[PDB]
Amino acid sequence: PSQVRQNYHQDAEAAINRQINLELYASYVYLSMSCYFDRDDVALKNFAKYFLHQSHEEREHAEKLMKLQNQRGGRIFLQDIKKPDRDDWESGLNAMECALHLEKSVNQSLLELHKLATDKNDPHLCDFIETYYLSEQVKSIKELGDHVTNLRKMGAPEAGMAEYLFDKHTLG
Amino acid sequence: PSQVRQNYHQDAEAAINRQINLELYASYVYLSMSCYFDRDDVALKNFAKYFLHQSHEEREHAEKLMKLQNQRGGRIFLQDIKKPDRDDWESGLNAMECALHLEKSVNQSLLELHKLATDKNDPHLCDFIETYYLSEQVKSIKELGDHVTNLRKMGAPEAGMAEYLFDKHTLG
Amino acid sequence: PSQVRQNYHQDAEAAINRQINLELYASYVYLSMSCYFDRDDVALKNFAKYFLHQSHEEREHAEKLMKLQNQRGGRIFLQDIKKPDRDDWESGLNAMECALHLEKSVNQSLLELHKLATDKNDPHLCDFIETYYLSEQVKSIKELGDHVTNLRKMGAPEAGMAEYLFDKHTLG
Amino acid sequence: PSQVRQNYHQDAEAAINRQINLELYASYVYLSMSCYFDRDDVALKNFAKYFLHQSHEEREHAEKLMKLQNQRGGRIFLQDIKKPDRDDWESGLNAMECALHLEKSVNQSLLELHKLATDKNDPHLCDFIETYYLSEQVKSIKELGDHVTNLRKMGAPEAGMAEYLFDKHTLG
Repeated sequence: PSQVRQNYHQDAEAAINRQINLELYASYVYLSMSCYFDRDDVALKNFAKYFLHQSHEEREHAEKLMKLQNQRGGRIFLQDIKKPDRDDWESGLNAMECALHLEKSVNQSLLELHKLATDKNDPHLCDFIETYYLSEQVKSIKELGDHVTNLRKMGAPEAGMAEYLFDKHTLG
Repeated sequence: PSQVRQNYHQDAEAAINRQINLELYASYVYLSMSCYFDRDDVALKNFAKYFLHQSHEEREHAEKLMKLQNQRGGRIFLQDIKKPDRDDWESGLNAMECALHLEKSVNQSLLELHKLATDKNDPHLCDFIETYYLSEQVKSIKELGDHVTNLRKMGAPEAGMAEYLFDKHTLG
Repeated sequence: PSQVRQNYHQDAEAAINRQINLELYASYVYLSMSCYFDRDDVALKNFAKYFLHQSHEEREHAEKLMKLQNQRGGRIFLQDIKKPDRDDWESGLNAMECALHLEKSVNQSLLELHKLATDKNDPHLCDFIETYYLSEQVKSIKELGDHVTNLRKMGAPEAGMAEYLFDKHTLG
Repeated sequence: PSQVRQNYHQDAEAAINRQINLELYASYVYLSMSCYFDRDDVALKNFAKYFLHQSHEEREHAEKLMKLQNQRGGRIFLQDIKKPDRDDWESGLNAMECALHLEKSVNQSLLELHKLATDKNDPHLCDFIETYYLSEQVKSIKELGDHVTNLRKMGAPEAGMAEYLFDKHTLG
């Protein structure tokens, strides 16, 4: 085993690798959303900027997870990054709802990772997950819920003014 | 009696304590409004900021009243701060109308306090009420009336764009 | 349920509301202490400043708790803020001892909240309580214990010089 | 009559002259207190500084009253400035108590002046008295009451340390 490895279960290492892949997949999904909103028939600059920034933060989360895995003496094993479920997101509101669903799924995987670290008596992994991944995820979920609520209130996507004004005011 | 007490009726002291409680209750009501507008299914950041600022100003008014009561030689007696009448305010326009009603009620209590100080021949208390409480209250009433008029003109709350644009432009 | 609510028990939401009310009550108690120490027959400026600052920090704690409740998808329900047990605190030392007792009670409620979040498997709520409410409370308890020890050592309240010199040196 | 005189009763002018004399007498009393505390067998530098500053503020109040009398078209008639009741004030606490009594007497004369201006329907004189003479007087009364309370609590004048430490800390 690794010379630095201490109180690190193999199940926790496998779960960390799975979470790395999930964060990379979320980054890919946000990249797809930004590419959709950069289209000429969509033309929402701040929506694309928002989703590109989200993609970069998901990549940063995956990088920090790989740094944690190396720093605990684990071994990083990378899998295929699956393509996003769709290439056309049909709306700003629909993309925000899909991003909310993805964020909740990532949060659920983080919760199961914290539970697995708890039952394995891994206080460092639990503290890492709580400090760097749980609060940020809950903040992102709240922000996406606020965006979805505002976009539904304005009347998106049937009201054409709604997505434009949300792009100008909230995301700009 | 207090060594500093001079030309301070007991009725005026009791009315000052009642006004302290009323200002604290108004602060609690504004806190409730801000909490409502911070919800995920409401999501009006500047509405919540406005009502939180109003809560802090109401608390400051209560603190100034308690400072006046101590500075005149009276004794502060604190009562229970009653909970606000409702927890769900249903709209930005409805919350503005309720805040206008609360501001008018506080203004009316201040007017009766000034009348009681006048009939007791208390020029210092009258000057204190006029300088620090009456003009600010009338300004707040005018501002809330302007907000209510604008929100009704825009078509709140049936028009979803109206509350969002008022949040962005007037309160932002 | 809320669109952002995930891994948030109803028992935890009710306990958060109860803790909100307890923090508001503690703020009211500290306000009462500051009002007592601003009296003409007491005249301890730095004691009043200390207790007013404590009241403001308790209000800030309650505001952070309501922000957490909204940010987790819970619903804030406000109760009556009960009046403090007494209006005359009789001494600086007695007020410090009562503040220590109140701080220990708030700490105990926070401990039960953390236990309830632990048995409900709520790592985000546990991390929130540990990061923002436990360490600060233990620091406040230690500071109040130090103040009480110093005031008893100097001979408060029978020694009139003791409370004055503590007001000038420690709290000033 | 004066070319600028308008809505200025002769009773109000006489009361203003009497108040001018009373403020000058208060300035003389504070000068006497400062001279007492500059003595070699008393030796309280900050007590003397406090009472000299009070004398200068009383002179400023008398000058403002004379400016008001000239500005309303009245005529200033100066009387003899009576000597203070005593030259030996025996203590810092006793001097603070005598200053409190003098401040309350000046406040009472100001209250009767405001009542006379009210019954004569003189809103400018009432506003002048309220703005420049009532609030400052109540603040001075509260400050002197706080000083007296602190000095009695410390054990002045039997405790020799008390007046020295009050001179160093509160007045310094």
